[PDB]
Amino acid sequence: MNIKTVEDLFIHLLSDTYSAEKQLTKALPKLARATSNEKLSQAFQSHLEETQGQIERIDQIVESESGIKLKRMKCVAMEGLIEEANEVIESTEKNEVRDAALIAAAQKVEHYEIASYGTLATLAEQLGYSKALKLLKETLDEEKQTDLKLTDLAVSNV
Amino acid sequence: AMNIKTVEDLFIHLLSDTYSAEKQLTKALPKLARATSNEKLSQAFQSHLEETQGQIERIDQIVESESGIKLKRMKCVAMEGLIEEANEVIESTEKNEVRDAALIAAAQKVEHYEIASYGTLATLAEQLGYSKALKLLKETLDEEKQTDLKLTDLAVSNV
Ligand SMILES: [Mg+2]
Ligand SMILES: [Mg+2]
Ligand SMILES: [Mg+2]
Ligand SMILES: [Mg+2]
Repeated sequence: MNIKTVEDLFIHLLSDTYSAEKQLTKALPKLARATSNEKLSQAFQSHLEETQGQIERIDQIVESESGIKLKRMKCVAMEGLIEEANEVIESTEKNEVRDAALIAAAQKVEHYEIASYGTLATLAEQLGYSKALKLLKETLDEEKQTDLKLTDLAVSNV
Repeated sequence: AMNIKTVEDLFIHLLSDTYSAEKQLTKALPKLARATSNEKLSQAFQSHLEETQGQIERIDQIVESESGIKLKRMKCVAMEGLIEEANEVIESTEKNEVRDAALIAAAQKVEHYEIASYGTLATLAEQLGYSKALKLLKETLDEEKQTDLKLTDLAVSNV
């Protein structure tokens, strides 16, 4: 993290979010397998497909602006969120308690992303990145809908 | 490490995690308030501290409201990492609007970690029939969403 300008901050956070999404796609298959509820399992599989589209949006964002260039880095916060989900799996039997706990872990993941994309959209707008702003808002709305979905599942987990 | 056999245990685990997260956050907020030269953001950080104080008191009230809600001493590692990131922001920037932007971002990741946690706690409280916890948790949740919104206002106002 070496950041002097708003443009450097945008690149830094976009690079972070990019790493977070790639990590999350690696983890989602196991989350889908670890759940006993098939509706929740399919929500994890749907969320994987959506995350693929979101990573594609980042590529398009990079293409859209000269001097947007991603840095290779590991998003450590996402790394820890994913490990906490894996600790849930390790600490439970495959039942409705695991399900409740996996939804909770995944909503922290989604909320980390909701924050990140909200910030990215604000900064894109500030920097005059019009195409990027459009694409970032598309992801942000999807992240919000996924979280809502997960809440509906947590509530009908009774 | 964690051991969760029942919905009751899960709720205790997460309540305990959140309680640690809030205590850690109060330790961090004073430095965040000093680290910004923008007065409005500085004020938001001091307001957030006083608000978090009241949120910890709600958790004590939640704990008194139901027997067999007993908190476990644990360190919330996610909040620890989010606070570490805010501190790295301070060391990696000059004291200016760029720092402010980056601190607001770090603080919104904190708020959203708490929005998620409280949303889950309110769900499980309802399921468990902890009526008093439910209203307390919903109150904190509402405040957390307002704080995130105030921070968005400041993010956009940093232009
Ligand atoms: Mg995503
Ligand atoms: Mg997501
Ligand atoms: Mg709080
Ligand atoms: Mg908070």
